[PDB]
Amino acid sequence: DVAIVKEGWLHKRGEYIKTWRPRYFLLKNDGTFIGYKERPQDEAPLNNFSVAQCQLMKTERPRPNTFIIRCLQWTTVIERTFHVETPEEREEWTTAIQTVADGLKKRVTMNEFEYLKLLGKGTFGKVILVKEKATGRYYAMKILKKEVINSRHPFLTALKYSFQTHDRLCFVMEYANGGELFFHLSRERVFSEDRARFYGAEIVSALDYLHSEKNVVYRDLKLENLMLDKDGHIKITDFGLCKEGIKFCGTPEYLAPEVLEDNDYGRAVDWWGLGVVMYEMMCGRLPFYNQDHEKLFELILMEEIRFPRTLGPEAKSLLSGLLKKDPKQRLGGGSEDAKEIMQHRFFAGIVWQHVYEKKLSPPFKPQVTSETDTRYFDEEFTA
Ligand SMILES: CCC(=O)Nc1ccc2[nH]c(=O)n(C3CCN(Cc4ccc(-c5ncc(C(=O)NC)cc5-c5ccccc5)cc4)CC3)c2c1
Repeated sequence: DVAIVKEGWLHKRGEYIKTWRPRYFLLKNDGTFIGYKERPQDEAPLNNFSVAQCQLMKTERPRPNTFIIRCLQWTTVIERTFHVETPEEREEWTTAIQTVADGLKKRVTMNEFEYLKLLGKGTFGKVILVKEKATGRYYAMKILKKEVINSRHPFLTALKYSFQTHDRLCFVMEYANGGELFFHLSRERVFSEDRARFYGAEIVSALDYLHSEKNVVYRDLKLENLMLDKDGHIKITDFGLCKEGIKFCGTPEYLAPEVLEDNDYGRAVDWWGLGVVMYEMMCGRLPFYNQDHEKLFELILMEEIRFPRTLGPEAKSLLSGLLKKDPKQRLGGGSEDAKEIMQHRFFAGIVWQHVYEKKLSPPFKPQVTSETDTRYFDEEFTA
């Protein structure tokens, strides 16, 4: 039943380097809209690429004959921006896309929270750190412009409340109080292989759930998006917002090659991210770094990952598999997805059900007495 509805060449604005690039796109009747560097030869679809419930806008800026697909995916507004040669072409694409979307169709208030800190500002909203007044618990509140618009896992930040104001949509997410992983790593310089295995196993369990139950690629796996809860278990965060980049969106050192290249991508992107995070945990340094962005892009796309003489053979095997440039050769990039990593000898002896059930005790216990303990927000202790 799944068929191609429309296909052809488009100019897509790049997601991280914001330049125009020719990509061959397939629109299919299951909602997927996916672009390739070349016309493909041709498996559960990924929501990332779905046009279901998206809004189509035609614009003449920055460039004439542009059209934008804007979607709310979980709690983040994403935009994909396209150009074609003629307005007649644009009309053909937008009506095809809109027809596909259509065919898919078939009290807490702000007064309850104390504002603490601005965490982030984006094009369509902001994210603030808040404390619920009645419990003293900490939350990240995503506050999105209404016009432009929770299955629990132990290691994902839970969406706790959602509500709207007259012109905003608010998403209230649990905020781990066990400290940022970048803070713990920099304090300790480097983690043992055992400690990295513990955190890596929890991330794998969370990514397996996202890929296989929710059919979504996280795409943002980086050390900055990892926190510890009060007991020392991992929380992958959902605090992001789309930004217009700085004159390039954000920072490149964590991005998978195929994402950097605005190529087709899939679940393998998250295994690259797992490799970047685990490489830094066990080596104490990012895998690729250079002040020059041109040099950094070429490092990520072309330079062979090097390892310290410190690293064991199991860890080198894991990291070199996770950091393969070609996602088709990358560990976890085959149809078994996460099971390829769960079965790797680096994780030998890990009982994966005990990972999910938190039966393995964290190697490091953050210095807090409860979920309301402010230690990792106290300026004095954060240095
Ligand atoms: C430089 C500044 C900028 O604008 N960057 C940019 C540009 C284009 C983008 N396109 C694009 O998808 N993302 C983002 C990439 C990272 N995802 C990040 C992302 C991806 C998926 C989820 C997510 N999904 C569904 C569920 C669920 O339970 N379903 C029932 C749960 C989660 C979840 C994941 C972890 C923790 C908690 C919740 C959450 C966050 C969000 C989208 C883009 C980012």
